[PDB]
Amino acid sequence: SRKLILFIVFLALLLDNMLLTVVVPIIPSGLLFASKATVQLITNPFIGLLTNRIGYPIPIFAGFCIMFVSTIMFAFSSSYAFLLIARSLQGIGSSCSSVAGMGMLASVYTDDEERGNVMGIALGGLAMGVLVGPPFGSVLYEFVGKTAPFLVLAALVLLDGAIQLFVLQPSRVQPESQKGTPLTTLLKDPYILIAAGSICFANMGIAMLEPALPIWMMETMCSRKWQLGVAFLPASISYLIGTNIFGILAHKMGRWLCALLGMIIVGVSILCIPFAKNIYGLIAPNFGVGFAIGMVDSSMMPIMGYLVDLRHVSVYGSVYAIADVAFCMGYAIGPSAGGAIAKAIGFPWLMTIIGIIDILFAPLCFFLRSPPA
Ligand SMILES: NCCc1ccc(O)c(O)c1
Repeated sequence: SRKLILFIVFLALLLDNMLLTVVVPIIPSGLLFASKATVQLITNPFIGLLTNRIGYPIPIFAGFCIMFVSTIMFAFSSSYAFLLIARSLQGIGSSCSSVAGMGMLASVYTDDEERGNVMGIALGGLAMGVLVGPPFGSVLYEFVGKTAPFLVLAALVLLDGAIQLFVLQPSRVQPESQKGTPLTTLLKDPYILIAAGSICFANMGIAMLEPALPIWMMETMCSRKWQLGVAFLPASISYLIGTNIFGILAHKMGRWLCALLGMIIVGVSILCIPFAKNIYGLIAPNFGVGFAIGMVDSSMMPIMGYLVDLRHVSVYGSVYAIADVAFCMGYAIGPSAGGAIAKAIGFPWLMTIIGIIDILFAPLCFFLRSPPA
């Protein structure tokens, strides 16, 4: 049925982010950090144009064979080249599983109201993956061994792939009934660009904040190392709550208004992080940041599907490749550019710049109220 497709997409995204986040703490044991995101950004539009040619089931199932190969390559690698190869393979997989899975979800839940909350649930998949990533990784790392986290995650990826092969049955190539509108015509749409830009700036704010916040906490607050890991918890829990609630709330409120308010709340929250003196001062603003990132993503993915349905041809592979490029731009240029700006003009000014950009971008979501057909 359809809820099994939703579960498959949720599980793919959850395992993808659990791997992406267990790799972080164990990696130490610069380019490697941005490698996955940039390779996924490169191979997003290709998958977008491919799902319209072979269908959704096959490029979503290749996303389990690529993520499984990446996972096992992480557990038995020592060299730096091999870790880079593993992270690039994870990037290609994630591209396959995010783009093809969101396309499948939009193709199956073909109703504007239902698509909202199923996108919300699939997105909360990423929050549940990031949130349960580090603890699982650590406990399995030290209580069993250094190859343990990745081999157990590989077993989980295999079980998810078994569910995939039993639900989707990717045996045969099935092209779409109608040829989807080209990628350039989509990219010339002022509304698809506004949606992608709102997702891009929200996630770039959060992706520049995550790595820059610990480097500032150890300098201003004299925080211990456990504090650095705990100070970012409100973001993930709040993103989980925000996505799961606003998938259902945004269509009653209006997706344009939910996106506008999410942008303004991300802006204000990020403008209000540098004013915190102690760790208890980074609970409320980080909560606001994560809550509003969810408020924006759970409102702007269904809108992507809707904007394609209303104006262009009903093929969702490319437009969700565009949405996933907007996602990945932030996580690719986040660490590097954020560290560069913080190393040059400081962390408070970086946060003020990001907040100003988000607040000034917010009024552009007004143009999503009633776009013409
Ligand atoms: N679209 C995902 C945004 C997100 C959510 C939680 C996080 O912890 C994070 O770093 C990023």
